[PDB]
Amino acid sequence: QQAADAVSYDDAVAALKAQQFVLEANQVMFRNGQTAFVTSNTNFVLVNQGRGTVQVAFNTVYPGPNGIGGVTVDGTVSDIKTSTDKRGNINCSFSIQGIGISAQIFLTLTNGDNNATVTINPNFNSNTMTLSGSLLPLNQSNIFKGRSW
Amino acid sequence: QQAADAVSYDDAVAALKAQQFVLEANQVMFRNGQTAFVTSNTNFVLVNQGRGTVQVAFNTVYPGPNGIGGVTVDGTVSDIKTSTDKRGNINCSFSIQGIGISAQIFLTLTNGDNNATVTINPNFNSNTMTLSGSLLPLNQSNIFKGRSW
Amino acid sequence: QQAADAVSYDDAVAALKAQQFVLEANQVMFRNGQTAFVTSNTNFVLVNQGRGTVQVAFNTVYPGPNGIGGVTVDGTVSDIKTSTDKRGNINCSFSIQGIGISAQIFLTLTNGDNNATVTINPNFNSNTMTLSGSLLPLNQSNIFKGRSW
Ligand SMILES: [Mg+2]
Ligand SMILES: [Mg+2]
Ligand SMILES: [Mg+2]
Repeated sequence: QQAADAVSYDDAVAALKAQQFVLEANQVMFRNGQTAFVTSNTNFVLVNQGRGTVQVAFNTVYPGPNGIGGVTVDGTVSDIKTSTDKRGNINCSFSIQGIGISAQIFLTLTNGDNNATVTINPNFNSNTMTLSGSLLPLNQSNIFKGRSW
Repeated sequence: QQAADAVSYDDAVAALKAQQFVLEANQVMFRNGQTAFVTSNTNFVLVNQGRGTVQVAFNTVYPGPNGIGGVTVDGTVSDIKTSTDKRGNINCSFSIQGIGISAQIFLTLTNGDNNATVTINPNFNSNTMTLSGSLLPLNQSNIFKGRSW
Repeated sequence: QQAADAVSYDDAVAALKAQQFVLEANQVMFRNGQTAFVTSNTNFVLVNQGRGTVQVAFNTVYPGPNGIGGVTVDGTVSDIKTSTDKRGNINCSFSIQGIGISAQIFLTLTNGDNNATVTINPNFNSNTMTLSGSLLPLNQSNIFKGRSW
């Protein structure tokens, strides 16, 4: 269990370094500390060298306008910034630019496992969405492998 | 320890399904990620079939107006919405309607234990309170058992 | 590992009770549930009897104005409020008063370890910063020991 997570962490770090990764989200996180589960099939961030896709779509039991949200941006990846601390925690940012729409992305990975948290900020208003899930190399991602891109 | 939590989870799930449960809170959670402890005797959500009671009352060392809060609503339970993911995480919402006052409730339970987080939204303003604690069947709740309702 | 944290907790509690402690922060916490790592050398709260110093300075990969912040206040400690629950969790507040500037501090310590979370609220605007890290007695703090105060 501990060795299984440690290898996943190494794989996640190598995937970030290759710029070939998918964050497959399984929950949305709310400002008050609450969470709700979401489907990974339409909640992910995929980066494959200079191209990327973010898709978010949740319709949850969290009542009211904050419990439903989403965006899709498919295009080019730019402005990659990365920092790693002495413990192996990674903080990374980048933007995905589509046609008439973009999203700014901030991703954090804690040492020891491949759970990562991502904040997605679309360009059209000041609101953002924060999700968490598994950071995977492309070849271990069912999202990546389930279609021809 | 692991088997003790697993049974508590099963008990919590059966209690939600019976609509006979109490969430006994032991902390209040703040938007900035802070917490403060609270007394369970006046910080709970009780549902017993079509009737329910929410009582929240905290007066904490968290400085300023956000560190003190509360509401009491005693009445009928309505609009129950429930969803369960493939991992056994549960997201649930409902309202408690009193006389001239109501509260909308959102409750989440993670698989493997009976710790749950609840957000309480009274009808009179847009503010909300988020607490966490133990989700219990009525017959295991000292809140339920300590008085005749 | 469990006994190592338990002793650290006892040491942290004795340090708070002596009013001789340093919280050495290693991350900043964001309202959306994100975190970013920070350097401890300029991110700490030191209390030594009636005198204290808070220094915060982070310049992180979290994009935009919320990912950079800081304050330094060096002066006197006042208005100490402390509460401890039946489980050994501690919630504490106090202010550090400098010349023309002050900060209100809220610190929480969970039983069983010396990880603590602190919120710092400078007097000049309504914004605040929340960080987490290790709560240490003065004689175990490299911050304290690295200079003559
Ligand atoms: Mg936006
Ligand atoms: Mg309200
Ligand atoms: Mg302030």
